[PDB]
Order: sequence, then C-alpha cells, then structure tokens
Amino acid sequence: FMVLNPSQQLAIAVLSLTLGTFTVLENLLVLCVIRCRPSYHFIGSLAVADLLGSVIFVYSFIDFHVFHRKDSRNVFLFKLGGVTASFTASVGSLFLTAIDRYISIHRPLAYKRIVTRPKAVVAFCLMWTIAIVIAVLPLLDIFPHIDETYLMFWIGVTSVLLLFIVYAYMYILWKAHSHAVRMIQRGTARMDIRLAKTLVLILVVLIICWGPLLAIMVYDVFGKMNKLIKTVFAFCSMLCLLNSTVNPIIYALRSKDLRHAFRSM
Ligand SMILES: COC(=O)[C@@](C)(NC(=O)c1cc(C)n(-c2cccc(C(F)(F)F)c2)n1)c1cccs1
Repeated sequence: FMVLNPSQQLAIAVLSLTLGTFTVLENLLVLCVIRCRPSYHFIGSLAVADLLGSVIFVYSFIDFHVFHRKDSRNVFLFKLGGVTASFTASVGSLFLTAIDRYISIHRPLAYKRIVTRPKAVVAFCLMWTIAIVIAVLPLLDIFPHIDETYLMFWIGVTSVLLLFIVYAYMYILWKAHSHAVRMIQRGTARMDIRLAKTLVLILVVLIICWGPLLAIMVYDVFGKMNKLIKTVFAFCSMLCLLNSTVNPIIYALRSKDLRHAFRSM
C-alpha cells in the first residue's frame, strides 16, 4: 500500500532530479568514447543497462508515492517487469567483468586464446535471454500483486552471484601477493599495493548498495512486518541510483586506454 508521509514526499522529487539526471548524462558520454576490444563489451553492456533502468524507475517511483496513480493486475506488472529485468541485467554484467579478470591472473598464458570474440559476443546474449525469462515469469507487504514464494526466488539468485564477486577479487589480491615476493626481492611491495587501493573500493561500494536493501526484503519472508519499515524502504530504494552514478567512476575512469582516447577527441 502507499503510505510514507505527507511530509517526506517533497524531498525525493528534488533528490531524484540530482541523482537522476547525472546518471543519464554520464552513462551516455561513456558510450560516446567507445576503443572496442573483447573486454570492453562487458563494460558496455552495463552502461546501457543503467540508462534504461534509470528511466523506468524514475518514472514509476515518482508516480506511485508522490502524485498518486492507480493501476490493474496487468498494467502495473508490466512496469514492474522493466525494473526487475533491468536490475538483474546490471548485476549479471558485474559477474562477467569478474570472470574475465579471473582468467587473466589464474592462467595468464591463455587469455588470448580462451577468451575470444566468438565466445564474448554470445555471452551477453545468454544473460539478456535469461533475465527476460525470469522477469516475464509471473505467467501464473510492500509489493502489491506479488506472492511471498517469489521473493524467495529473486533474492536466492542475486545473493549467490554476489558470492562469486567477493571471491573473484580475493584471489587476485592473493595471487599477486605471493608473486610480489619473487620478481621484486629476488628478481632484479611494488605491484600488490597498486592493486590494493582500487580493489578495496570496488568491494565497499558494492556491500553498501546491495546489503541494506537485500536485508529489508528478507524481513518480509523471515517473519512479521510492521509500519515503520514501510517508510524506510522508500529511502533504501534510492541507493540503486547511487550504484548507477559511481559505476563510470570506478570502471571507466580507472583505466589508461579510456582516459587517453578521450583526450585526443
Ligand atoms: C512498490 O513498487 C513500486 O512502486 C516501484 C516504484 N518499484 C520499487 O519500489 C522497487 C524498488 C526496487 C529496488 N525494486 C525491485 C528491484 C528488483 C527486483 C524487485 C522484485 F520485485 F523482483 F522484488 C524489485 N522495486 C514500481 C512501480 C511500477 C514499476 S516499479
């Protein structure tokens, strides 16, 4: 149901116009400097999956709580299928840049023969054909026409794909550390300190943007609900427009190719 406040419904309209117009105007310019090599496809399909997920959401959320509107059982679930298929096509893309950066230090001899363009152009096809086959899937407390046996399906997939990202960046910081002993001290503390101040920022902008909201969404299935948790889920849902703005500050800015190609044109 739709009860937040009459008082806390006049600041989100100003907040979503400043955390909503930059994420459009940054994920567009990033796709205006792409150049294309088979690990720059995976960074491209999460700069197009965060320009669509920030228009359907900013149009539905400003419609449902501030100035009011009603719907039906087939009109409403169609707009809800455009924020469910665009928030798991922005997490499955974070699962492909952490499986591409894992077959480059674990088997560094084979990264120009395993990961080729015939297996990196079909790979993002088999995510957009599973994320719209589990978001049209309703063929059948806070989400109106949704039964509780379906919120134990979406959370149980988005959680196990965030436990292959906090393992695929804690094996690059162990393999580049034992290696750091030999080709520095014996070989001729230099290499594992330039990968320990960017690789800690990727894991502290992910656990504070998929950890509060994936906890409240468990408190429905895992027991009773109440009144004051319905008013704080409407501010714990604007974190998704915070983890759409910082993504081209961590993946596009932190490079030597995308920052020099920009400089020349
Ligand atoms: C109560 O809903 C809403 O009024 C809105 C504003 N939507 C949200 O508030 C919202 C906020 C978030 C973070 N999600 C989300 C994201 C992924 C998956 C799921 C689900 F449904 F599969 F569990 C939900 N939905 C929408 C109305 C019409 C389209 S959206």
